Amino acid sequence: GSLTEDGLSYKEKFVVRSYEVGSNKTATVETIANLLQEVGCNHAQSVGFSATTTTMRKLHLIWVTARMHIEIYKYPAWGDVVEIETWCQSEGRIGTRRDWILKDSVTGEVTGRATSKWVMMNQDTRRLQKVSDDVRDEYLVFCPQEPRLAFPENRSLKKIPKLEDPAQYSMIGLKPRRADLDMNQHVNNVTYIGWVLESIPQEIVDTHELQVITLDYRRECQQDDVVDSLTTTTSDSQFLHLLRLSGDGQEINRGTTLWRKK
Amino acid sequence: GSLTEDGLSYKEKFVVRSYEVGSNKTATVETIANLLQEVGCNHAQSVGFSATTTTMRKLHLIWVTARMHIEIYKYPAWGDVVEIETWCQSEGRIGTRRDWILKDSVTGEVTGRATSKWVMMNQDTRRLQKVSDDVRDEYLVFCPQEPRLAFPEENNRSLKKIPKLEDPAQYSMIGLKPRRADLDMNQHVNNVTYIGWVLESIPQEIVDTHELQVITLDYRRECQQDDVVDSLTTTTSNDSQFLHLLRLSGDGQEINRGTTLWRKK
Ligand SMILES: CN(C)S(=O)(=O)c1cn[nH]c1
Ligand SMILES: CN(C)S(=O)(=O)c1cn[nH]c1
Repeated sequence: GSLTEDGLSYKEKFVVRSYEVGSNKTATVETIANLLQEVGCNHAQSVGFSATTTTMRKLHLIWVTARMHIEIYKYPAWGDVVEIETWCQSEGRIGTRRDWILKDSVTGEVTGRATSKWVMMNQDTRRLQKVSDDVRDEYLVFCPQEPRLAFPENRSLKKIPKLEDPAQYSMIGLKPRRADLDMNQHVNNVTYIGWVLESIPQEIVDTHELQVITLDYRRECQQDDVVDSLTTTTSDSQFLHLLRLSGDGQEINRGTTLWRKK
Repeated sequence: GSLTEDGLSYKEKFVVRSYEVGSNKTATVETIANLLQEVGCNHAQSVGFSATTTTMRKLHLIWVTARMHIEIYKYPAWGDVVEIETWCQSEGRIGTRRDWILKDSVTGEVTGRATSKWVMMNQDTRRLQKVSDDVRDEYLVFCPQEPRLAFPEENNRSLKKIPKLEDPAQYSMIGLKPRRADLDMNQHVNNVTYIGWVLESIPQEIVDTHELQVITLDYRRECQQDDVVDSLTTTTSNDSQFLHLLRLSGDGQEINRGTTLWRKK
């Protein structure tokens, strides 16, 4: 992996592994999501980050994902090489955005694209706050200043409603194991993708390919929490999703998926 | 990755990823186990398998893991490059063995080693059978003929007998269910998920103050996609040892048994 010539974006190549593929011998959406996180982390490292800036560490501030949107045209096959380009952009005082472009290394064609919105919050109180000018001049030097959108047109900005009971489908009692946690003992965001997809019926997974997924992150699931995954068909096939705590029903995530017939 | 010069073993390098590490910023045992599987799969592909031979595919036969033994001296850090060498050996008509050696690419020192015993089984009936001459002659050309053991020692931990944990267990984690990410390309539960499930009943305080040095797992039965498992652990012991058992949540049918050895950080 390396920063591009202008130092305003980062590229990395990955060879798809045997345990990273599903029944179609192609990478799952969770493997793609993991690769997006890995390339984002390598970009932050290459430009001297933790991605907390120097003023953020003093103030105990962190970037947290508010929304993630992924669109896949072709899932790479086991053994294929995928190239991913990522970059960040400031969204004024609202927060920041990280975008990605996925390409087949052999053909050079765009096989997927993703976008994510991040907000600043105090690490301890979990309270959101606007982006200060001091904590903006430090990260703007690593971002392109003219607009550069992975989704210029679109589905990434759609409003997501709250699923109403009764749900058409459900998977209950979902619990994270130690492998679902990151280096800071927080549940990895890719686990929420898996949990959302668990309530899609197996027949849909067997006859369709996931083309679009949009997730809004509302609250974190702790290590000792138990989650219920709820899905209702809103339609290609479209679904409305909701993850909530198994007991009191407190919302953790909401989302939408769009699936195409194979 | 590539076969070595003699074509009797295979090496591959991996750079440890951010999501592959735990609290110490080092690879978890599940990441190591995943890498062992990946290098084994690349070795079979390099020598023409897909690891069923031509006679095996004709008779609906497959290799299945009976026992897995891993010993880790140093877990690689996030960003470190680890080199893994793997090879197979015939164990007469009993079955086959796949061994691995893990090294730090920078220092060249052995940071870990693993061994696994595989048995031949009919894919549909799940009935075991001894290795015939026709199958043996097809895979022996890809194996070193003189002994090559990752665990040579005459009284090593890889060959120890594992007893069945007796109720009541000291610790337990109940209601464990596999999700779609725990399945392989053939919709079977990945063996690395059983490692995770075994480790779930180790108390968090032990995980926080110790590093896992050795893990031995005996595979008895496969967990289906709609099965629910209970993970049971009892301390048997500067070092801590545990006896483990995974069984079906309902009738208590055994799926796996194992042992772990942990050392103080
Ligand atoms: C791709 N998603 C899983 S995400 O946008 O939540 C993300 C990206 N880097 N870290 C989290
Ligand atoms: C390392 N283990 C998880 S294993 O020995 O069960 C194995 C190795 N390749 N496939 C399974």
